[PDB]
Amino acid sequence: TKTFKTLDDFLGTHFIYTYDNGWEYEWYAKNDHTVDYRIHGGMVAGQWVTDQKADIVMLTEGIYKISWTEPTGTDVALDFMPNEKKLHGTIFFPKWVEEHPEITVTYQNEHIDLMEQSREKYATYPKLVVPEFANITYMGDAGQNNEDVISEAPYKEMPNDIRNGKYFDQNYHRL
Amino acid sequence: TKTFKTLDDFLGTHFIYTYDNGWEYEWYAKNDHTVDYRIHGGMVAGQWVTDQKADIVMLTEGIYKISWTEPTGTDVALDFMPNEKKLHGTIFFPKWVEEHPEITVTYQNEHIDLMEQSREKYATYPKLVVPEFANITYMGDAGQNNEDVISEAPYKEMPNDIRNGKYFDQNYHRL
Ligand SMILES: [Ba+2]
Repeated sequence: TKTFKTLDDFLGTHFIYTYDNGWEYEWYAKNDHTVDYRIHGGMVAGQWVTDQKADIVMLTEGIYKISWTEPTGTDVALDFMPNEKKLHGTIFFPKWVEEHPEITVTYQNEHIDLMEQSREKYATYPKLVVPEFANITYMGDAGQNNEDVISEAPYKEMPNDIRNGKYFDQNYHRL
Repeated sequence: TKTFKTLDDFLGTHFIYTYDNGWEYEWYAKNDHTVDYRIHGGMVAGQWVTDQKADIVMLTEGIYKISWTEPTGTDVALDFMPNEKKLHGTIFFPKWVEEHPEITVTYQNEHIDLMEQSREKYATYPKLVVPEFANITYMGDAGQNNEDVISEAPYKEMPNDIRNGKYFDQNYHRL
């Protein structure tokens, strides 16, 4: 069990967590301004994204705040407390994502025009706001700018394969 | 100054702070699910709000996270480190607010319906995302559910008057 004290400690860490609502998420601190993520459960399970532009700060020793906005218009504020194996995340979903989540279940990078046309056309308000604590079930050192971490759609057994060490090689690349 | 350790230490605290971008803001933890705010600087300078429903948690000892969504559509995620006199805020502004913050420059409570029509009528995207650290320049024990704290429109010398003890009497009521 490693102690996180600095931003450098945090960057390059790969996480799997589960919100109190039972929603399982995956997330990767690729470099100081970039994140990859993959959704395994809940309303938007199936969604995954690479090269997401984000603000990443250390609030105070070992506590990290990540802020971004998505192609669908979803806003995300995550607070990592890895020394306590926990997170707090607030997700602000546009109305249309709650109504039609199926649209957004894709590799969003390959469907940006669809997301943006959908977010303009459909309802934004009222937002669905999900502020929840989470338990971290996996933490691995991927190194930074590792393009293999999140590079395929989720499948049901994936998080288990990751946690059992059946997914990545000695280079932290896909088996 | 005082150590903040629990949610009760935090609730009822009245704050003034200045973000790294120079925007001065005022904020009040009215109760465990409600905030009051008043804006002194930057984009929406002059806006003030009472009775904004918010999610308030303590992340870990003395660190507090406040999440809410506004009548204009703005999404907010605030992090308080009152023991270090530091804040980090991320404000996700709808595009039309950055376009015409003046509509929004008002006592929002008397203008909910205007804000709702405005947010549907005008452009949401792209969002202006403002993630910034802030120095806390004032903290006062207001007590919970004190409606005097934020009960008038900002004026130029107000944060100075508050800091220099010329705004409240000993009961934390307006002078
Ligand atoms: Ba590292």
